[PDB]
Parts: sequence; structure tokens; C-alpha cells
Amino acid sequence: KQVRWCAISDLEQKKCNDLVGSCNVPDITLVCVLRSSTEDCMTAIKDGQADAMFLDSGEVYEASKDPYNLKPIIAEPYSSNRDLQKCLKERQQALAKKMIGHYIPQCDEKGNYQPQQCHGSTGHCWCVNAMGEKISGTNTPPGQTRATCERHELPKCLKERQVAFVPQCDEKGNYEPQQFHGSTGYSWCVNAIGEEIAGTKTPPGKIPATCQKHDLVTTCHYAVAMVKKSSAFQFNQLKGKRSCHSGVSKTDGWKALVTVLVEKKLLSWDGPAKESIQRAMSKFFSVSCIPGATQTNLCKQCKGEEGKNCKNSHDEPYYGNYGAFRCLKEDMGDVAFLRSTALSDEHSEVYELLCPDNTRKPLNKYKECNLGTVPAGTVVTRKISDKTEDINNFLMEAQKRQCKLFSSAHGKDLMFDDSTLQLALLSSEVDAFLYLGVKLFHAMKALTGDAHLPSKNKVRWCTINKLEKMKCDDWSAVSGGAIACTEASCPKGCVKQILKGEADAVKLEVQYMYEALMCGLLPAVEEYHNKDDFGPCKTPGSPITDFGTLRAVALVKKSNKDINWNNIKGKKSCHTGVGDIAGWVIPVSLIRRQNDNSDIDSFFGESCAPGSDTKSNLCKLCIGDPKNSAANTKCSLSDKEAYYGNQGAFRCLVEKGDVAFVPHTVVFENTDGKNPAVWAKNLKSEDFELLCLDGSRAPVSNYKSCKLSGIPPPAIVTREESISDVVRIVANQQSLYGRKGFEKDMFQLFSSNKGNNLLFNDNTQCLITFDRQPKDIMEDYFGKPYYTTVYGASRSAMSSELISACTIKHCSNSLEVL
Ligand SMILES: NC(=O)OC[C@@H]1N=C(N)N2CCC(O)(O)[C@@]23N=C(N)N[C@@H]13
Ligand SMILES: C[As](C)(=O)[O-]
Ligand SMILES: C[As](C)(=O)[O-]
Ligand SMILES: C[As](C)(=O)[O-]
Repeated sequence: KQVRWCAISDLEQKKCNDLVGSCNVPDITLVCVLRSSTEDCMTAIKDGQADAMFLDSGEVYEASKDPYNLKPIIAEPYSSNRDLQKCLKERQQALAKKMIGHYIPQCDEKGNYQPQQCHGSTGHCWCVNAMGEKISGTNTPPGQTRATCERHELPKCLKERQVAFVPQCDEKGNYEPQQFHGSTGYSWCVNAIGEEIAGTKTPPGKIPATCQKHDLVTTCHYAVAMVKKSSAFQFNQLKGKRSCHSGVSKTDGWKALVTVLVEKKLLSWDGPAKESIQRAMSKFFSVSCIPGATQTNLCKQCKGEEGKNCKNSHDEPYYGNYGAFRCLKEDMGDVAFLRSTALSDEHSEVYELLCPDNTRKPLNKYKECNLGTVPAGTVVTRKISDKTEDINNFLMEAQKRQCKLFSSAHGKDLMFDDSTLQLALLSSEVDAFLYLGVKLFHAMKALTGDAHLPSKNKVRWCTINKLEKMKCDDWSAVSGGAIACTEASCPKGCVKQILKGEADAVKLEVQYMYEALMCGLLPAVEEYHNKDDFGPCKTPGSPITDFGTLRAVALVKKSNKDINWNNIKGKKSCHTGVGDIAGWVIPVSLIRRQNDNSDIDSFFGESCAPGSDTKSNLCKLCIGDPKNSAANTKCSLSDKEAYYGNQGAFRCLVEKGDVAFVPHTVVFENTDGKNPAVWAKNLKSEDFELLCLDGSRAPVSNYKSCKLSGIPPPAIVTREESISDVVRIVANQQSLYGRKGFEKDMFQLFSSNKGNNLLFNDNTQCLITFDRQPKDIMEDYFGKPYYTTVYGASRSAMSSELISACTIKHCSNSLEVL
């Protein structure tokens, strides 16, 4: 097997061939393909001439589009997970330097930093926090009483909980995004470290601002503007100056600067629709070196010879952060835009930093004087990912064998950023959007000029299969411009489309709502399913007696008078299926919050929960159908498991188990002769009962009171800015095509000939506008009992790539005392 790495320059080719000769990965052969620039390597990968390369984050979005169509696959984790056992990696890397007397970080058995660190060759010791950051002032020489280093095993929120406001924390001890004051009614949002965001203070009785989840990144890199102390201009006087940039497509040399110039209104630019960003920048600076730029004056200062001048390549001596520094040093520019990785103390004598507040500060003040944070780059390959396995196996084996991937005598930041500690395989789900995150993806999209201009009068409805797409096309065809259709492969894909600005609304079952609410989407309308009362549909806003929701109940046989909610442990159970809300989510959530987290084996006896491990206690009661009893078909999440679903779990209770976990309708749907099957033909609803949380039992008609939990209705989600419009247009369309629509003979919102339950559940009576209450949206939508039961009333109850991409990563301020 081969992995063709694409190099952009002679120096990168030399490092790549050094790795070819020195790094022995069995069964995988490294091959180096040479191109003249970053973009020519991207093209070679697109064409199948190379396999992988490393890209700046500022390039990921552009790389994901024509004419490249590349995706991130392998990268260093840009989150607080970069610090999980980081001591071990820094220890391996320091020992890899093979320098005599060099300081080697000391870790414990778990891989964490020892609170006291020592430089063995000098006898000096100091204290570090759990992140490996030096506590200020704790360095002592040998022979002197040492500073006492504290373990500080509790997080900041849990340590503030020791003090007696009341900062609600999650289970890991981190701050909750939403903070609510108990004495008053004011609620606000915090920033992972426990500091309030401006604009989130909401008085009681007002709709609270939805808080985004935050994650603290320890070691951050920043885009800075470096100048000489000999000059005297300020940031507001940049127009007409000569500049050196690391690269036209890099965040540390272009995109952060462009963002700041637009925000400060220093750059005359009418937007990407009227003028390219490069065109506007070429009239802002007079003669610059900006590798890759297509404006000639932005290449005049570059030093490369014929054919190499202004190339995105180390063949251009002014390319990259150190090349832009060389350009500034050799006086070919008045300012250099570069990443803070190229700052050093040796440069603090001659050079300083130009800050966007029109001041100048020392180099050590880069956290206080920068143009934004720079996320880590990433290895990319073709979207079709035919070589991802090979690239990953090669890189992981090379890291395990400690090959010199992240350093070279030929130069700095060749092939990879030298600051890379460890590369890890990304999930195949990760694309440019998930890698950059919501805000950054949108900013890159807007800078490129692909930003969708919103329409207040049209709703782009997202579909999850071809039949939904056909039904939506019908709807759009009779909608008079009010409805358009987009296509995705699953509800999460639609949620992503909405977050990216490619769609506007989608219906989501409860399973998907947590994620959706985590990412800042809100319910516009909800499916109303009460078939006995059309009032709230005919007269929108009229009072509601029952929304038609399903209630999750624990059904028993009345004869077995020994089953109570307290002695459920050990009894035989019946479930509709793993993942189902009434059949699985709510029962197991209640059990785990009342006993120890142990549903597999350590609670029930023999059960039949389809989809579980075939050789487990939760699969003994399951029986397949004798139509093909040769195959197992036991615990199959399908019709072949006779105990799968509502009728399945009821049959399980009938023939095997003691208690069934089902929606309240199952016993009524299957008893009283309403089921023509052989079983339940003589079954009565009065022959069963339901278990209550207080240990009591109640008749099957008491499901509204004696229930395990309520279940929220399916919700149509959209972005906040679209709520009104969506609520309006749906309403209009309902009055046309709902169950009593004026033109119901032309189209039906809640039925179709193309299939069943497309876009909405066919049993939907209508869609009712969500009435937002002055509370947290998680509680407001789920109901406080459901929220508290299945998510602990916490924003940290689930992890996913989407939730990560919706999590804001941010950096500290300056000092590291404690
Ligand atoms: N009729 C009814 O059942 O309420 C419908 C609507 N839908 C929810 N999922 N909710 C969560 C709890 C809740 O109060 O029932 C509600 N919260 C608001 N703001 N309106 C409700
Ligand atoms: C806690 As000690 C004496 O190993 O620094
Ligand atoms: C053994 As010592 C004085 O370097 O902690
Ligand atoms: C400025 As480019 C997308 O050709 O690297």
C-alpha cells in the first residue's frame, strides 16, 4: 500500500523523502509528490495524483468546494481533549529531542501532570495546574524551601460550590451554559470558566437568551500584526502601507486581518457580490507580499525568482510565518501578518505588536494584542475518502514509532505545523462544517460570498428521503412560492442544513431534539395529535385540553399483585425496542437515577428488549417467528422479532414477562377485542393495570396521573430569526391544505400518495404554534420532568460531533496564577 503525500516546495519534498528513508511503517510505503503550491497540491489530490496533505484551517471551507472537494480526516484535537494525558505526550516529545539535561515533564500513573515539576539538571522546581501551566512565582532554586503545589482535583464550578450565588454545575463539575439565580429571577449565560456573556442578562418574565455550550482551550495560537519599533503608525493608519503576509488563504495572514479591517470599517469593500476581497485589499495596501494572491501589486514585495515568485510554497522565501517575518526584517514591508508561533524573545528588542485598538504593545502581550484565534490545521484527502484508512494507518504507526513528523532541520512547519503534538483520526461524519464549527463555517462562507440572503416569504423544507422529497415537491408546486425543498439523508442532516443556512425548517421526533436545542434551534410549531378535539386547529390559539401526546407507562397484568415500582428489580421486563422513548429511554433513565447505572443484567431478570445483545439477560425472553426459525431473528430491531414494538411488547407481557414499558395506547389498542390476532382476542383492558412512581397501582385509564413520564410532541425546528416567518407560512399553508383546508382537494399536508408519514406523521391533526415561556428552552420544550429525568436538567448529558461543532471553543486571558 502507498500513501502519496503532496509537498508544496523543495524543502517539504526533502523532509518527506527523509521520512521515506527513516520512518519504517510495514505494509505501507510513503511516496512524495511535488507541486508548486498549496492549491496545486489540492488539485493533485482532487485528481488522484496525490493522497493527503496538511491545510490551514482558513483553507478548509474553500477546499470543501469546487474545484477541490476535499475533507478533513486527521487532525490534532482542538478542544479540552487535547489536554487529556497531555503530560505523557509532552514527556515523549521532550525525550525525543535527545538533548542532554533537557527538562522532561513528570506525570503520574493516570498520565496527569504531577503538581510539582522539576528541571533535573538545574534543581529548580515549580507548580503547575491540571493543564501543565506554570503557577506564577512558584519557581525555587535548589537548597530552598519549595512552593507547596496543590492538587486542585475539583473543577472551578465545583470549587465555587464549596463556597456556601449558586452556580449549577454538570456531573463532571463544569459550569452549565445557563445560570439561573434562585432568589431573583435573572438568568444569564457563562463562558465555561464561569464568566457572564454580555447581552444574556434576562429579567424574570422575559424570554431567556439561549446559551451556547462552551469549552476552554488551553494552548491557543493567535493571528498578530508585527511591526518594528522604529515605525510610528497605528492600526487605523494601515492604508497605503507595505505588508508581508504568510499567505492569501491562511487565517494568520489574511482572513483574520480582513475580518478586523471590515469590522473597524478601515477597508472600503461593498461585499463579495460586487467585488472580490483581493481586489479591495489591493487598493488598501500599496505593494505587498501575499503568497498566492492574484493581484500583482500584492506580489511585488515577494522575493522568489521566476516561476517561484509569490507562490504558496517555501520556494517563495517570504512564504509562511517565518517568511513574512523575513520580509518585514529585510524592510520589504512595514508590517507582517503572521501566527504568534513565530514570535520569540530575541525579537522583542527590535519588534513590537500593532494592536487593533490603535496602540502598540510588546511581543509578550500577544494574547492582549491580536486579530483573533487560529484553530489547528488538518490533514485532508478526497471527499470520496478512498485512501483515508491507509493515510491514517501510516500516520498512527509513524507516531507510535516516534518518527520525526513534526520537526526537521530543513525548516520550520514543513508538511505539518511543528506545534503538532499528536494527530488523531476524525470521524467520517466530520466535514468542513463540523470541523470549523457553526460560527466559523458561516464566517468563511460569508467571506467567500456563498452566504444565503434570507427570504422572509419562503420556507426551505428539508426532507430525509426520496419519498419525502416527492411529497415536498407536490407541496412546493401548490404553494405559490411559499415552500421550497431541500434533500438530506436523515433528520440530523436536516438539522445541519438548517445550521448551515441551506434549509429553514424540519420536523424532528423527540430523539433528535436535545442536539437541535443544544445548537440553538427552536421549535416553531409542533404536531398536535388529539383526534377528539379539532378546536385548537380550527381556531388557532384557542384553549387546549389535551395535546394528544403519548404517555410512557409501566403496564402490568393486575393478576400479578406483587409487582410494584419499588420491587421492579429482578422481575422480567418487556420493551418495545432499544432507543424507543416509552419502551427504553424513560424506564432506563428512571432506573439509573434511582439505583446504580446498570440495566444490562444488574437489575432485570430475563427480558426481551429487541436490539440488545443476543446473548444477554435482556434477550432471553425474545422469540422469532416460526416462518423462518432457522435464522435467529431474536432481539432483531425488525418485524421478525415477535416481541418488537407496541404489539410486540404487549405480546411479550402476555406470554412471558411481568411488566411492559409502553405508551399508554398499547393496552387499549390490543385489548377489548380490538386485536384480531389469536392472542389478546379475549383480553380486557380492565384485566391490566399500571404502576405509579409512588409504588401505587392504578387502572389503565389513569395514564395522565399515574405515568412514568410524559413525552413531548414532534417539533418543527428552525433558526430563531426564522420563527415568525415559519409560523406564518405554515399557518397559511395549513389553512389551505390542512384537514379542513380550503383547497384540500389539491394537496394534503398530512397525507400523501407517495408514501406514509412523509414530512409529518399522518396521524397529525394539525401544527400548533409553540408558545415560548420565560424559561430555559430545554425545559420549555421537554417539560421539566422529562428534562430532569432523561438529561438531568443539564446541557452536558449527551456528546456528539454536532454538539461539539456547536460548542464554542475559547481561550484564557493572560495570567496563570491560582
Ligand atoms: N398542551 C401541551 O401539552 O403543551 C404543548 C407545548 N409543547 C411542549 N412540548 N411543552 C413542554 C411542556 C408544555 O408546557 O406542555 C409545553 N411547553 C410550552 N411552552 N407549550 C407546551
Ligand atoms: C508530594 As512530594 C514530597 O512528592 O513533592
Ligand atoms: C529530587 As529534587 C530536590 O530535584 O525534587
Ligand atoms: C487563494 As487559493 C483558494 O487558490 O489557495
